[PDB]
Amino acid sequence: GQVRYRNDKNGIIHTTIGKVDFDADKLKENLEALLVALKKAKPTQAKGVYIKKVSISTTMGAGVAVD
RNA sequence: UGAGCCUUGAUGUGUAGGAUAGGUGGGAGGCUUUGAAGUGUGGACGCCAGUCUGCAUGGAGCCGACCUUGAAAUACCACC
Repeated sequence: GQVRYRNDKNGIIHTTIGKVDFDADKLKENLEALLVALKKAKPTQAKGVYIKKVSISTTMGAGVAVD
């Protein structure tokens, strides 16, 4: 559907993607969609590396990032 | 004995509140015989009210959005 969020003052944001029933392909497409979304807003004031760690977790799962 | 690093924990009050509300969103139920509340103790922290925990009984109960609260569960889960 639609999702919108505002990053934390500490430079980190958490986002709801959907129900974990979705498969890995859905997770990956949503991840890349939001990645491009935030890379559009990537401003000049943001120097150097931008995507540090997108720690995806769940109600009973650990938080891990991707490339 | 410093400087950090990774990991594990404890640490977080104007007060609108059942209250020592750190951003998060985890989504409405988790934790619990891998043992509950409720009781007799070691506590340090202590915004002297409250957090946590080993020991002994209990070992089946507390916490829900609950009732609010500008900011809600602090059921868990991770991140910071």
